[PDB]
Amino acid sequence: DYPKALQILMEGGTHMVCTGRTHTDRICRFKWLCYSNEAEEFIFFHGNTSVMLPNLGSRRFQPALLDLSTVEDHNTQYFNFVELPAAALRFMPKPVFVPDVALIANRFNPDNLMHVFHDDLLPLFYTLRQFPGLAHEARLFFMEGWGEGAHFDLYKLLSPKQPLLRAQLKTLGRLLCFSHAFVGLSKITTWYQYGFVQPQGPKANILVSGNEIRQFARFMTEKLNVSEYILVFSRTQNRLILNEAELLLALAQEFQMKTVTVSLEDHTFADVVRLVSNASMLVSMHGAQLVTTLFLPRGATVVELFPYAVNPDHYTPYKTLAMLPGMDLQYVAWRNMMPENTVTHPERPWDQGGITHLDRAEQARILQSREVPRHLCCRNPEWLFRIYQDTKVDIPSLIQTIRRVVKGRPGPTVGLYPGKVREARCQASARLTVSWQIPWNLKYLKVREVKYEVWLQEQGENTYVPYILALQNHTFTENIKPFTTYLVWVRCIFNKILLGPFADVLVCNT
Amino acid sequence: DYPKALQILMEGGTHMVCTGRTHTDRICRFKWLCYSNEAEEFIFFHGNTSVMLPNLGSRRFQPALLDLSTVEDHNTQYFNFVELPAAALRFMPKPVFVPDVALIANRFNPDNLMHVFHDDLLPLFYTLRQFPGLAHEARLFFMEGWGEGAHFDLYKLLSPKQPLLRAQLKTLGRLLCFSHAFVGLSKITTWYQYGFVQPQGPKANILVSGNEIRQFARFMTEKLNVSGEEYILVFSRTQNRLILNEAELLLALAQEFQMKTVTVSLEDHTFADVVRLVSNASMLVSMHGAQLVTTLFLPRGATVVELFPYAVNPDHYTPYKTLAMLPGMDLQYVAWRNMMPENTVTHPERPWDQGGITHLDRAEQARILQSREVPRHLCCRNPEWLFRIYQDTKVDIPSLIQTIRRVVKGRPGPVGLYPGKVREARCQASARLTVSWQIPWNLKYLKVREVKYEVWLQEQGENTYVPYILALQNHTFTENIKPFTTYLVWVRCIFNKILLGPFADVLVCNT
Amino acid sequence: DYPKALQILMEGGTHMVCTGRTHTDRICRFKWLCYSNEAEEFIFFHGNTSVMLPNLGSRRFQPALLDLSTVEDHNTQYFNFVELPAAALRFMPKPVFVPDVALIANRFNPDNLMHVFHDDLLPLFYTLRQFPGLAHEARLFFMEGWGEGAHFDLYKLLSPKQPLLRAQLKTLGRLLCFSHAFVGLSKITTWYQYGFVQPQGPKANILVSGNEIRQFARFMTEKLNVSGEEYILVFSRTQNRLILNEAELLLALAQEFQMKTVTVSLEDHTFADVVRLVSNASMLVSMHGAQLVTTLFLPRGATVVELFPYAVNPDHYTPYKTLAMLPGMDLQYVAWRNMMPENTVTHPERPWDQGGITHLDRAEQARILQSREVPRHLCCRNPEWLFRIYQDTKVDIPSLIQTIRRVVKGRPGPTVGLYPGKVREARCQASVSEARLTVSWQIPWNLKYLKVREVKYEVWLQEQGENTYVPYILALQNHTFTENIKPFTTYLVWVRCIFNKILLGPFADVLVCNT
Amino acid sequence: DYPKALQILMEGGTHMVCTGRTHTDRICRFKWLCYSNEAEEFIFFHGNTSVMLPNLGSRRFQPALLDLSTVEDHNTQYFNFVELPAAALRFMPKPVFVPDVALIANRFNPDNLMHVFHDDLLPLFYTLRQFPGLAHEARLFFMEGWGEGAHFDLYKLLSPKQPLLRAQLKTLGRLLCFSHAFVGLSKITTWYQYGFVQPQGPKANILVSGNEIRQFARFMTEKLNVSGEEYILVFSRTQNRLILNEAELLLALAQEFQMKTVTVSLEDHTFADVVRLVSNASMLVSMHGAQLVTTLFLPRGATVVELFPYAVNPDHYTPYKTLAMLPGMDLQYVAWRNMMPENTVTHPERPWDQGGITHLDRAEQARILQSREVPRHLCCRNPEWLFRIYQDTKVDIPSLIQTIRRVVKGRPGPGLYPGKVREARCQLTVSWQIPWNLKYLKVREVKYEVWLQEQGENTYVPYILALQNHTFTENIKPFTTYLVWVRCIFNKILLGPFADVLVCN
Ligand SMILES: [Cl-]
Ligand SMILES: [Cl-]
Ligand SMILES: [Cl-]
Ligand SMILES: [Cl-]
Repeated sequence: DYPKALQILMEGGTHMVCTGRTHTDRICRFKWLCYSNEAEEFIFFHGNTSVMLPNLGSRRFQPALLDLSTVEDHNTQYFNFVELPAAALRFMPKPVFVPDVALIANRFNPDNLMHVFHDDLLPLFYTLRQFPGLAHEARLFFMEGWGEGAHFDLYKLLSPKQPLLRAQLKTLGRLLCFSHAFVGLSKITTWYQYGFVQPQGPKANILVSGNEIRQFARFMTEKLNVSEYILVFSRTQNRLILNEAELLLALAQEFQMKTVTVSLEDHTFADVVRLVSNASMLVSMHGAQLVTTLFLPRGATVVELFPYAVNPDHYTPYKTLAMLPGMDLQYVAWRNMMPENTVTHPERPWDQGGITHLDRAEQARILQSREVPRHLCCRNPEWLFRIYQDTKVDIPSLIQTIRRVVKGRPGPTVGLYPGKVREARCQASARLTVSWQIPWNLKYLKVREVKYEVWLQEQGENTYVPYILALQNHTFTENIKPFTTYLVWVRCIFNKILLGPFADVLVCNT
Repeated sequence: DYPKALQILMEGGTHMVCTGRTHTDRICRFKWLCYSNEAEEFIFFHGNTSVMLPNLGSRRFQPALLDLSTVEDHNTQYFNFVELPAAALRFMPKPVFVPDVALIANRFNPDNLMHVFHDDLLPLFYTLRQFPGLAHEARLFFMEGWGEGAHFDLYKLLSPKQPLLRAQLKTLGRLLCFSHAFVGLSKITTWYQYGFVQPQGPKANILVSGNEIRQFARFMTEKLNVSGEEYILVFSRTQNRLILNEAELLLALAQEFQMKTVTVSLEDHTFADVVRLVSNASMLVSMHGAQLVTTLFLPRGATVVELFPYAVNPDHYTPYKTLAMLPGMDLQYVAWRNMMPENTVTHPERPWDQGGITHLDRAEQARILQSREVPRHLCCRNPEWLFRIYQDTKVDIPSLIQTIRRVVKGRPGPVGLYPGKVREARCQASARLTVSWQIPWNLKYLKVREVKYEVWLQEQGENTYVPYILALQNHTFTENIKPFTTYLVWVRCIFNKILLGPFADVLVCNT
Repeated sequence: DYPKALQILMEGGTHMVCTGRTHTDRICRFKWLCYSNEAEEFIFFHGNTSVMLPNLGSRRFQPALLDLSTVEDHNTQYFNFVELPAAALRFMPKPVFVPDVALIANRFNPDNLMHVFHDDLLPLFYTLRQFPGLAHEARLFFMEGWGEGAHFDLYKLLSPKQPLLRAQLKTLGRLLCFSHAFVGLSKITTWYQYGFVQPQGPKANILVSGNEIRQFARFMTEKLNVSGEEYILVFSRTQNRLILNEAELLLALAQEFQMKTVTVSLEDHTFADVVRLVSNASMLVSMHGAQLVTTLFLPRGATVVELFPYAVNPDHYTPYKTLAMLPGMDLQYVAWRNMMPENTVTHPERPWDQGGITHLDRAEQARILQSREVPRHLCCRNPEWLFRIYQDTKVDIPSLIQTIRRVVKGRPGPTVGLYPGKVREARCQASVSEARLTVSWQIPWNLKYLKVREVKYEVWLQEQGENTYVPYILALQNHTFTENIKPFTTYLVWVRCIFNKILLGPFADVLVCNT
Repeated sequence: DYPKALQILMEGGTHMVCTGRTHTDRICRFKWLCYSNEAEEFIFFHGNTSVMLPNLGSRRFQPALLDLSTVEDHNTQYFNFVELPAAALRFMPKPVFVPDVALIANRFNPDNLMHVFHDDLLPLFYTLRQFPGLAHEARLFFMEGWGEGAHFDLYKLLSPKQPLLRAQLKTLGRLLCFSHAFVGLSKITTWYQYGFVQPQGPKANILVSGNEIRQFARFMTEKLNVSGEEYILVFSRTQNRLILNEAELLLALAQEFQMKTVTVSLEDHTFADVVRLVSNASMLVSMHGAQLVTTLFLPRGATVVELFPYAVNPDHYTPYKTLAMLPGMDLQYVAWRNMMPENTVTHPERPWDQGGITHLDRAEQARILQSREVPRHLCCRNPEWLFRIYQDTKVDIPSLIQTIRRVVKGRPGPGLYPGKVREARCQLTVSWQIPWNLKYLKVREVKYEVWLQEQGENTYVPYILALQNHTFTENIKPFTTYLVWVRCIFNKILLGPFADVLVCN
């Protein structure tokens, strides 16, 4: 009923329970959270059942309750509400109730394919799957206040319900109340930051592997109803490969493989995914189209071309993605280092990398610069000048660079850690004997190389002495002193690089 | 079906999606998470749908994926699993499937009422309410490996399903798989830390208010079927940590406050009776101890009087003080300290766990008996703390009554909203800087006693800000304002001196 | 059959299996061990079943296989045999077979009641009870070559079979063979040595308690057909070593201790009467001598008052003191010494063997009469010892009563003494700002079923490397060491339980503990 | 009856009477000795007939009352009880009574044939025969807490009653009481010590001869129902410690000693078959190992040939040498040592218990492979000893045959002391009658040793005479006192006892 709902709200109030310690990792589950289209402001109504966990009091504004976006820009990211007593509904319009459960988020830039996938789609995908029901029942509300933008068709693949924008809320009524709303997006799937504080680069601690990216890739291919060769990403407008035709022959010749071109302009996104999905190698100028890297099969190679004066190590979103553990991709960066081979466009508008709007002394400085200096966001004019350059690729130079990584023809465990060693014993005679059972999970496992690392510290000292043994039982003779206390740590190693957990330390007396 | 479930698991694998940046704030939602009773070890099975978000690789063991307990003791807190390929189920016993959705947690100390409420019940209550369904459908699994303990009846009030302990899992089969399990507990409702690293005291950043405590109190009263004549309630103890002069105190209080006085006891009353009595008490008097956690059931306006024995400094032991003084709890708190050794009775001949000291060297016993105040200390079983906390106490009535009266003038017994942003902030420079703004939107529907505006003025470049508290929506800055300069201007609304609202978008103003 | 037995022996041979590492503690079980009365020599016959365990080869003669007596005099004590092939019986007389199982021992001095009980009866009693059957079936053979002597009636109480002496063996035939013989006597029940090597005194390591003495006492009372009004019993002597003032002493004692007083005498009473009287006496007063060995018949709680004549130091002559003060005997012991020469009567004109001295140099006679204390000495019949021990004595009653009263305050007359088990499940544990070592244990298993007045625990604490132990007596099962405990050190911790200060239990396995 | 037994115990108590001065040589006869399966502890109940001889008080724990094992390892060896008043049975479970007489002992290692025979079977055999009845009536209780182990069939040959292990006691009830139990084992039949304190080797003073070993051998053959054509018997091994050239050795021996040659194997034969074969062998050839303890079954006159692998020194490992050379065993013993490294095969990759060394630091592995002789060592599983003892061996036939031939010239195959001299007279002229037992005896060489000490000095002057009468002239001084001892000697080495000293002036 409406008169039922309106009383639940009028006496009960808003109910907020959020997971996370800080605003950076917070996702809030609300009941009877309301939105004034007049005020353009979310509303928490204090009633007699009303709960606000966390209760930050005035730290709610330092800087905000929640991040609506994954992109830490100190602006679109922030969600906050404004407080009223539920009583005050009497002096206010009649609420319109949103009945179906909502996920309320912000899109940083729904015109850019990298932003769309990295910032929005992968987060939305796994944020929905954090809370039971949401995935198949939730309607997305985008409150940042952009239109559908160039890639809305992709957003629409996440819920089976039509997402709403802020513009569309204005029409629905002057006062909206969500019966059940989640607000915020996990940042767990992010790997890159666009340089708001220090210059752009990979996140310090990446918590997503290839596996979880591929599982999202599977879902997106199937929802695009789309289920050997080198694939070259073309651009028709700007940031061109001036010698496309030469490159297509050179690659075909060098790698003994068919070569296709694909274009975001000239193909449905479904076609792009169909083509990227079975490509053995993907060649592209640095740009948003390379985020389709996440659709490449295991074994494929990414070749990223950078124009004159743009240093590949300063611009590593697609490098970072390709080199994630479990992505099983190879990555090559090639840099145009020959000024004869670049075409600049200084007469263009400022937003397309033009420089005629600047002092003549700055224009000079920019044209003399052989490398774009490191910089903060956003729209740095030297970065734009260079990134909107058209490029003649030096084929011999490209092929050398690819060949340093791809020896032979390009194209096609899960990586389990061991358990603790069990029942670690030690024993003296000066001889120290240490023994242990295999880790429990090893019993049900075939692993090529299985070693045990044993650390030996004389209590008092900080010197550790490592040993890699193959057997479950070893007797230390060398450097072992009588009437001494030894601390002994032990861990199992799969295939040299998968280090398992250490068992409880052993105290051993000689 | 079983053969259905077993295939979903055998080819699909375990699916893990967790909220939170570190192991400290992580709660994980699992599908087809399994537990070997042989190995005493949770199992993640890698299949072809299997997801592990976060994927920490080897940082999963530094120190763990999750905290199972709210109590950061670096031991019971830690949840981890061991990895297999789903394939490997063929070489392994037949799974037993837990069909109903599970919440898997650890209890720090289910024998202590403070630990039970603070560490377990309030966290369980609000962790369940984080995820849709869980509250009314979830079966709790306690993996720490205690028995029911003294307060299991209270745990049982949270789910309508019988909670299971680790001992009971062993019987169910050699290999358990949860179709749907949440693991971990929010620490958001905690207000105290028991001194594992630095000495015990309140959490530095408490994120729970009286509102959220009371809403949990309502739920627990209703589940205990328990819902002119006002009274003072005195918590008695029959075993140890006695008030030697109970009868004297009951008369003194009655006389001083003109109010009936009842005693209640955890030993001599069902917990439902305790809550019935605490629920309508105008004042609650108790020696420091777990029984005082029932403070959270007191009505708005009531007073807590906490008595500390000889050599125990109230400010070193503040769990019940912290709870009573939480914003929106609307309780008053008094600490009284026994300062007179003639009024204490020590018990040094008792077992170590009841504060005895005869188990120590003779020189330590001396040191302890000579000590006039328990020195600050880390967890846990500090022998001087136990010696003093298990003292019986003759309360100096005149001293108690004076102490209460410094806080409770008259008879004991029966807002909080922040402003919005100021709107449409304008500035204008004629050197004179004029700044103006509309009231915050929510002020329109609000009656607040004192409403001020704070204006910060920063010359762009400098880190000097210059604050001003105005009453009016319009001010003109005169001296100190330089011509041909850029000023940044922040503005926020303040309710009743202490409720600081958010700052509006900065203004850039040029002179 | 005889022709059966004779073949078993003629082809089979002697069979010897003995318990013990040395001749001092050896008891041998023989089959077809033989004795030539002509040669005065035991014979081991090597046949085709014949066994000799131990096989000492030539160490059999260094000095002997076995001790026949408990008394280490290096002579009567020794048992040995001589070897022949069983074949050689053909060139030798017809064996006479002893059919019943034998115990073959030597008696050191069967004319002396102390020697009889200490050396022979208590050993025979418990040696018989070492081997199943023997007690009720064994005939004793005494090979030392004394007659019955003054106390044969007592020997006869041990087996229900008439013991045989060496004299009687000579008649039986020129060649005897025991079908089944035990040889030797346990020394386990001995508490005294008569000073063959160093001067007489208690054995250094006594392995018998009151319990095992009393159980032998019970047996001997029952075999003697003997089992407000409490009394003091005074052992009199009619011949020598007299109390000259008996009548005075009997009144003085009666008066002082408010108790009837009886006299008893080995000469004037059947041994059964002596035991009847000693068995219920609250106090036993006697001159030092063999009659005081009847001390072993006193009830729990009684007091022994031993009188020594002039110049005899009680601490030099402690067989009856040692017996009375054995654990579990629960007797009190008083020694009184005649200190006043006016109160002794010497007898220097008697034969040398009864303490006479006229057979010595006149300078030695002088030296002996001038001597105020018999100097310590070796066995046997030292002439100063005999001169003084055969003295008659007027007892100084005031002096005696003072001496008794130092021990018997109030009226004279009326645990088992169990050791604890190991402490169990001994744990230890450290802290991490200052070093604290916690040690705990469960009570010993047997404590569960036991009420003991004082129960303490002794804990020894050794820093590994040092030899310094540091002891502690605790009352509780759980202690935390703070003092002198160093961080980053290894401590060895021993723990034992103590009942009533003096019953020290076994140590548990050592704990290694790290700080 | 049960209610009879229970009263005898409840009022009477435990009764203990033991033979021996120390714990090393003690055997105890108990009545109403009890065992708590809960406490894992024997119980002495003090009643009113109760006897405890010896009463060591607190020396009962220094270190123990008794040795349960013959093997002095300071652990399995020790038997002790815990004391209660018989009264306390009221607060305790209902006793289960063992009615038949018991012998309670510990087995050191019932998986090893040498340990089984040397430590357990021979001791049990002669311990039972120390006390009348026991042999034919006793049930053995093994409290060490091993299973039956590989040789239980042999233990079962001693009593006619099924021996019990500690595991099986737990089932019988919470509280067991033996009506009649002997506890401990004679060490009198032991000849070897396995090196717990000083390195392994023969006991310094061996108190058992071949006679007593053979009498035990006869008993064990009869209980195994096993009782021109002569032969050499070679002990083969299938698993480890192999003779790599068995076939060559069997032909060489056959040809050299003109004699059939059989192989036997503990794996491929019932122990009864092994004894059947060893019992009539003229020569027994084996690698050093437990199988050679079957030496005690060889006939009088047979030869034992013990082969030691590379770097194992025969003189450091002498249990079978010691056994073979016991007086009255009438065996010949040959030790051969593999001296040639080309003729050994090591197995360092095997598990540690089969002589592997891959579990050690790399510098120890080096040290071990460089070593030409296993250094002397204490018990137990020394890794160099194991490395070498699990070697397979190609036997140098010429070298072996040389070694055997130093002792067996021709074909292989098939001790009384005197009495005292009597009536010793002196006058320096000294005379004596023959020892009594000499009258009934034919001895090849019969000499007399006379010691001559001038009273005061400690110088003795020995003389070996053939006649019963001699006159000393040399170094004899007038107006002196001489002490004269005299003993008879059979065949140079059997020294008889000395007669009573003579004083001669
Ligand atoms: Cl779902
Ligand atoms: Cl709900
Ligand atoms: Cl008997
Ligand atoms: Cl027999």
